[PDB]
Formats: sequence, C-alpha cells, structure tokens
Amino acid sequence: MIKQRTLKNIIRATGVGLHSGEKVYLTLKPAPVDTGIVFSRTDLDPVVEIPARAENVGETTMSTTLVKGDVKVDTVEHLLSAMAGLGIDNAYVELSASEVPIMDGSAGPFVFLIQSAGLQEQEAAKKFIRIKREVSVEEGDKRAVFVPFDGFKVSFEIDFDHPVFRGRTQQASVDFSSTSFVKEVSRARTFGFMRDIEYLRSQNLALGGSVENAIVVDENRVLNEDGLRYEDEFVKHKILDAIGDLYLLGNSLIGEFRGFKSGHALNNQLLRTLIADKDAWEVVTFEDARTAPISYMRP
Amino acid sequence: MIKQRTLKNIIRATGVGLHSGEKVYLTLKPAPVDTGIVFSRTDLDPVVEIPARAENVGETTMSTTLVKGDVKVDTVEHLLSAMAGLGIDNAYVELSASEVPIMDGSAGPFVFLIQSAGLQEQEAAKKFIRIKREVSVEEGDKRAVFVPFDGFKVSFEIDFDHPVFRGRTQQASVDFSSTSFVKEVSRARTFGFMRDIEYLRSQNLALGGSVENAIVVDENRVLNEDGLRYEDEFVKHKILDAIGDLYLLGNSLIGEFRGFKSGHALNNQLLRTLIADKDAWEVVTFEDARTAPI
Amino acid sequence: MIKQRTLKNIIRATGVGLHSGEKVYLTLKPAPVDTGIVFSRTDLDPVVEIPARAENVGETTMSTTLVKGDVKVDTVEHLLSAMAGLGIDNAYVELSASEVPIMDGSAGPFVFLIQSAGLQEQEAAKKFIRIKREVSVEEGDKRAVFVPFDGFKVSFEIDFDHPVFRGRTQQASVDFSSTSFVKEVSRARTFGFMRDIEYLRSQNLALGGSVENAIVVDENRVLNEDGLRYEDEFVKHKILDAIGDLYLLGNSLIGEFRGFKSGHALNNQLLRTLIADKDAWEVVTFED
Ligand SMILES: O=C(NO)[C@@H](Cc1ccc2ccccc2c1)NS(=O)(=O)c1ccc2ccccc2c1
Ligand SMILES: O=C(NO)[C@@H](Cc1ccc2ccccc2c1)NS(=O)(=O)c1ccc2ccccc2c1
Ligand SMILES: O=C(NO)[C@@H](Cc1ccc2ccccc2c1)NS(=O)(=O)c1ccc2ccccc2c1
Ligand SMILES: [Zn+2]
Ligand SMILES: [Zn+2]
Ligand SMILES: [Zn+2]
Ligand SMILES: [Zn+2]
Ligand SMILES: [Zn+2]
Ligand SMILES: [Zn+2]
Ligand SMILES: [Zn+2]
Repeated sequence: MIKQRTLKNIIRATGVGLHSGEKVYLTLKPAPVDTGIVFSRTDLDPVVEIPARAENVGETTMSTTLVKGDVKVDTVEHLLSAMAGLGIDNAYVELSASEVPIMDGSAGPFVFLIQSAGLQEQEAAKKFIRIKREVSVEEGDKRAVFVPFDGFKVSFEIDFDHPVFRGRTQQASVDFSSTSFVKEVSRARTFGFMRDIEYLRSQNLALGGSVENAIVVDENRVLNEDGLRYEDEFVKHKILDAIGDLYLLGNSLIGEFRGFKSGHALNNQLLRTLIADKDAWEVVTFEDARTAPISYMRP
Repeated sequence: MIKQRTLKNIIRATGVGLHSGEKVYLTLKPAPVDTGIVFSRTDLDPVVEIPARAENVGETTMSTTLVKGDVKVDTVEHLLSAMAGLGIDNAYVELSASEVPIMDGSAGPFVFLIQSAGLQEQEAAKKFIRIKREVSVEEGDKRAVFVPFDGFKVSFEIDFDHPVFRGRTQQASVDFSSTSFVKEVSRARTFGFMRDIEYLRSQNLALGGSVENAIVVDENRVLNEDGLRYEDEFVKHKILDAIGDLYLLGNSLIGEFRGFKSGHALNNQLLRTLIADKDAWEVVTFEDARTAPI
Repeated sequence: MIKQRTLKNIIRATGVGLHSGEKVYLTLKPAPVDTGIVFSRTDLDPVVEIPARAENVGETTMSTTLVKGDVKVDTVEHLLSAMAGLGIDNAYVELSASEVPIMDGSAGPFVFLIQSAGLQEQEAAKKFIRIKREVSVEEGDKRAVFVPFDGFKVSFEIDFDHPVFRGRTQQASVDFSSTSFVKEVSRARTFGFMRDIEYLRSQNLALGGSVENAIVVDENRVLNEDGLRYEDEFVKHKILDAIGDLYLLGNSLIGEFRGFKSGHALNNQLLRTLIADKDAWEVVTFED
C-alpha cells in the first residue's frame, strides 16, 4: 500500500513577515490521517484553524490567501509547495501572525524544516487525484491547463521582453518527484522589479521584502549581488508557485499542468473548475501491492 | 467595358481542416452575374448558402467566420484573398465542413486552382467600391483606415518586441498599380507561436495545425527547418489577410487600406463603419477600361 | 520674506496650432497677487478666463485640457512647466484659439518668452504646498506618487521595449536644488511614433504636428536628422510634463514626485487625490 505521511517530530522556525516586517513564529506539527495541511493562528484566542483547501482561498493578489471569516493567513504557497514536494499529507502549521514568514523567497527553507522534522508513514492509504480529461482557464493572454498524464508534470512559460529578460530561459518543464523537486525547483526565489518594491515601500507595504528574499531586477539587469541560483530561476519559481497553489486540492495530483503567464488567481480558478467537473477527475489509491506513478522521498 | 468575371469550369480539391484535422472537400464553381462569392455547406440537408459579405461575419477570433443562424464557415479569408487578387467576381465555394481547408497556410494553392479552373468574362459591368473620404476604426492599440486613392494599395504594420521579431521587416506597402498579388503576396504563410499551437491542440482546436501550414516561432527563433519564404513573409501575410477580409465588401476596392496590428475583427469593423457612412464611398463602373486606375 | 512674482512687461508670440494647423496668437501679461496662472480665450466676446487649476482640467487624451462650460484651452502643460520652472506665480496667458501653440515641442520657447518679459517681485508672501504624507494613485500599470521631501524633486521612469528605445536612459531624477530646470529639462521635446502622426493626420487631427515640433521615431530609429538635444531627452520630457501638470495645484511644491508611465490623466488624478487628502499637505510661507 502507498501510505499517507506526516512529520515525525515537531519543528519550530522564525522569520520576518513580508507584509508586517515583524518577527513571525512558525511551528510544524504532526497530524492524524486525513487531516491534510491545516494552518492555525495561535496568536488568537480561541485559536483559529484554516484547512489548506481551495474553498478557503480568499485573495490571490500577490500571494495565495486562506480565509475563515475575518481571519486570514497569506503567503501560503511556498510552504505548501514543499509539503507537496516531499509528499506530506498531514500536518499542522501554527503561526503567530496572519502570514507565513517569507524566509528566502523560495521553498528551500521549508524543505529543510520538513527534512529536519523527519517523515512518518501512517497506516492509511494515500489518496491521489487523477486528471481524467482536459480542463483549462484563461484570463486575457494568461492560460492554465490540466491534461491527463501518468505521473506529475508541471510546465510553465513566461514572456518578458524587457532587456533584463530577453534571451534568458523563460520556459521549463519538470517531471515531478521528491528528488527533482528539491534540487531543481525548491530553491527558486520569487522575483520582481525594484520599482515595484519602491512603490510598496512607499505607502508602507511589503515591509519585510528586499533583495534578501527575492530576485530583484531593474529594466536592464539583476540587482542581487550574487546573481541567480539557477539560470532558469525565474520560470522555476512559477513552477514552484503552481505546485503550491495546486496542493490546495488537498491531495497529490496525477496529471500534467501547463501555465502561460499564470498566477495565483488563475491557478485557483483552474482548481475550482477542475473540482466542479466531476467527470474530469477521480480519487484513487494504490493498495494490495499496487504502486503510484509518482516517486516520493523515503522516510 | 471592364466586365465581371467568373470561373470557366468546376474544380475540386481537398485539404485538412485546421480545426477538425479531417479532410475537407472543396469545389469551386462558376456563378451568374451579380452572385458574388457564396459559400455552400453541402454536408447539410438542406444545403446552406452563405454569401461572403461583411454583414454575414460572426466571430473573428482566429479567422474570419461567415454565419447564417447556427451554420458557419470560417477560414474564408485566404481563399477570398486569391479571388480578390485574380479578379473573380462570381463563384460558388462548396464545402463538406465548417471551414475552408488551410492548405499550406497561404493563398498559393488557391491561385493555382482558380487559374486552372480558368477565367470567364461575363456580359455585365464589373462594379468597384471607390473610397471618397477617410474612414477609420480603432480597438486598443490597433487601427484600420480607408483612405481615398486612385488605385488599390494595402499597407500594414505589426509590432512584436519578442526577440524572434526584433529587427525583422514588420511594415510593408503594396501598390497594385505596378505590383502583382500572385508574386508578392499570395505565397505568404500564416504564422504563430508553438506555445499557442500546443494550447489550441489541447482544446481540440487547430487539430490540423502544424509547421506544414504555418510559420511557427518560439520566443527567440523561427522553428520551420527551411525558415521563411520571403524575408517579409510575416507582414505580407497580414496584407494577404487584409485583402481577403476587405473582399467581403463584395466588390474590388478603389482606395488605400492602412492597418496597424489590425485583425479580422477590426477589419470587419472598418467595413461595417464604411458601409454605414454613405458619403464615404460610391459604386463605380468603367465603360472604357482606359479610364480605370492602371 | 519670499515674495510672489509676476511678469514685468507684456510679451507676445505666435505659432501654429498643433490641432488646427492655423496661426495662433498669444499674449503674456502681468497679473495681481494671488491670481495664479490664468488662460484667457481672447478670441471670444466676452473673453473667457480659465484659471490653471486642477479642478478645471477636462480631457487628458494627448495633452492637459482646461475647461469652463463648453470653452476649452488645451496643450497648457509645456507653458505651465516654464511658469513653474521660473517661479512665476501670477500671469495671464491670452490666446486667439483653444490651444497654446506647440512651438518647438518643448518648454524652451516659453522660458525665453517669460525671460524676455522680465520678473517683477510683488508685495505678498509666496505660498508653497508642502507634502507631509505619502499619496499615491495608479491606473493599470501606471503609477504616480507624492512623497515628503525638503525641496522639489521629480523622478520619472518610462518602459518601452521597442528597439528604438532600448539602450537609452528610461529613468531620471531631477533635484532642483542642484539641477537647473532651464538647462537640464526645459528644452526636452515631446515625442511619438510616425505611425501615430500618420493616423492622427488621416483623422484630420494634429495638422500642425511634425519633426519641427517633436522627436519622431519609428520602431527602430529616431527619424529627425538632428538626433537628440539630450541623451535622456525622452524621460526628461516626461519630467517636463509632470512639472507643468503639477503646477495646476496653483502653487510651487515642496516635496517629491515619482512617476512610472504616468500621463496627464494620472498626474491630474494624483493632484485631485492630494487636494482631497487634507492631512497629507499644508500651505506654507517663508517670512525669511
Ligand atoms: O512569489 C510570489 N508569490 O507566490 C510573490 C510574487 C511577487 C509579487 C510582487 C512583487 C513585487 C516586488 C518584488 C517581488 C514581487 C514578487 N508574491 S509575494 O511572495 O507575496 C511577495 C510580494 C512582494 C515582495 C516584495 C519584495 C520581496 C519579496 C516579495 C514577495
Ligand atoms: O492567418 C490566420 N488567419 O487569417 C491565422 C492566424 C493565426 C492565429 C493563431 C495562431 C496560433 C498558432 C499558429 C498560427 C496561428 C495563426 N488564423 S487561422 O488560419 O485560423 C489559424 C489558426 C491557428 C493555426 C495553428 C497552426 C497552424 C495554422 C493555423 C491557422
Ligand atoms: O508632450 C505631449 N503632451 O504633453 C504630447 C504627447 C504626444 C502624444 C501623441 C503623439 C503622437 C505622435 C507624435 C507625438 C506625440 C506626442 N501631446 S501633444 O503635445 O498634444 C502632441 C500630440 C501629437 C503630436 C503629433 C506630432 C507632433 C507633436 C505632437 C504633440
Ligand atoms: Zn478547455
Ligand atoms: Zn521594458
Ligand atoms: Zn512565489
Ligand atoms: Zn516576448
Ligand atoms: Zn491569414
Ligand atoms: Zn515594438
Ligand atoms: Zn509634453
């Protein structure tokens, strides 16, 4: 049987909130079978929990935001990408504030935290969502598509014609496993223009955001002193975001995603569209010695 | 006088439908005086005819689509460009499906079929639509203009800033006083991005679309093994498109067209706007061919 | 005390109207204290006056247009930039038509005409509007912002990815405590594509527009035989426009403006937003 997985131990970490600029306290905890990933606001009394599911998504402006009433948690997608990447089905993510710390702008830190906590296989079948037919959404020139595929494959293309981007890799495809996620995707940082940072920092927004947690460009060049982690870092980050946003489905996906200039809003719209078309997907498990077409890291 | 023209004989051909990926059966037939170009769906019972006229254009998303009720024929513009280019006034176009076959992505195959069918002059004056005053339309950054001109002239400019287009010819003008439609325009293939083909195919659209019927590019380079036919092939295909779309006026044009990033939608809008402005045009004939534009 | 300033003498000029292609007559005249800059349609009877104030701006399609009822004056910003740059508080600008003549497409001619008129210091304190809190507006990808600053600074960035604009300065800052408006900004000409000119002409518009009053480009190159007045002429002209548009506040600014692809419409929207946000600004005079 292909089994569900959680964390072996509790692990804690801290970092700055992108929005607040204040220190946020993060705790990852084990969770029972069929819990999924659940965020909890432990600064609140009573504590408020928000399951990481598509139906709980609120705003999708800059990051993916989860909401329950007036209570929110944003900046969820990078951590969720790491949970998806390492095959973590069940976990609690406790936070002292309304956002997951941005860390270095990638999913790398979260991969390392999960690894440090250790993996624990659980006595319950892992559920997968298999794409059975094509589903797509578009918003202007932006497109996001699911097609059937025996495995998990994520493709993405951006299109920037600014000098800084002309001739750089702007398309990539990853045939997904834990191992191809950790080394080829997880450390890809988010990115934006310095003029966009300037604009947010004026009007006192994104107070924790800097070159320390993003690739920062201007019209002509990359401004980070140490350059890029990967030549394809820009497009790899979009793949990272897509993996994280798609994990709001609540289970590992068996299929193929293709994005063109897609963002959190379109990713979420694609999920909603899939979920509502019951003919386009099925829940599957792999029992009695059968195996899944996706490879995950051994505990 | 300058006489109306039809085909001398029937001619048949086949080609894959861009949309369906299925073989489509095409027949070009002679037609009486004042018929214009009429498309006929022979797969339907009863047969449904749609005159190739500006008023009959439904959608314009990827190609020019003629519509009558729930029946449509799209990808009409490349064939219409050849009819316009060779001066065919009257003809029936019978089709087994909701699209004209895409052939090689240009008007070249239709030039052969029309010329092989032969030209037949008819005992009636050929009517022309002469532009008397400027008319224009815009949509976002896109523009389309008619300007008075003693002849027929089509100018077009595109504006792509992707590396694959930076530096390539993206503007051209053809004055048909001196210049041949067949030699200078007809063989220019349509074009687009491989990422768009991928997407369309995933939607079961463009099931017949490939490098065999388009110039296919990515962000940085032309993907076709043997590259372009002409250096200016991109912008010349836009001129081909304009000539075909403008022939939905129903008559040869005496005037100048100028497009900037104009597509089938804006082209049709220009026609509808022109038609509504009754003082911006007139119909003319030439009892002495010597008085016509060269 | 820092005093208000008007013109010393009346000065006249003529030029082609950008829209009409007709000869337009202009007169600059002194004005009393607290008049501000006032445009006058002196071709009409009775004469119609439109104060150059943010509340009187109508259309912002290609230029800034002032309106009172059905009477308009457009293309005001280049002249206004000159008035602002030379510290002219009070003046009348009389016109024979609904547009300020375009001249050479820059503020240079207006600087020279104002300079020719001479300066007259007046017996009243000059009022400044000081920015005390950040104010911002946005429209699509365009942004305009005021930030507190001890002086006057204009920062601007454009973003064109056409070959003709690549490899040029597309961002500039001017701190007017160190930089001279007259030598570093005022001569920057307006600019646009020849295809845009051709389109306007076919609509019987911009009949007076040409290489004689603009930098004209195509997709790949500058078409003017003479090149550029400054390497950064394009962005400097946007700064020039910003200065003109901002002078519709009615007084000189103490603060910093930052624009990204901001045009006349967004510039005006920023002014109207600032005016309404009373806690973000104050009027100040200087006794010494
Ligand atoms: O990767 C993201 N979401 O998954 C980023 C995308 C983003 C959006 C806007 C930006 C503006 C300027 C710079 C970088 C930017 C990236 N969204 S985010 O994680 O919420 C984020 C937003 C703003 C930031 C500013 C500066 C550093 C890091 C940031 C991250
Ligand atoms: O020339 C045309 N109409 O007159 C083409 C324009 C077009 C639009 C979208 C494309 C996407 C990718 C490649 C080429 C494309 C060309 N419209 S079309 O004749 O309907 C057409 C559409 C899509 C195609 C895909 C692939 C080959 C040929 C095509 C033709
Ligand atoms: O500087 C301006 N306003 O402050 C110009 C901006 C502009 C707009 C559109 C253009 C089209 C083509 C060429 C240049 C252009 C400049 N607006 S304007 O002063 O009203 C103006 C408009 C159109 C013109 C065409 C030709 C020359 C000069 C022009 C000035
Ligand atoms: Zn679909
Ligand atoms: Zn750019
Ligand atoms: Zn991200
Ligand atoms: Zn591009
Ligand atoms: Zn075409
Ligand atoms: Zn361009
Ligand atoms: Zn200007």
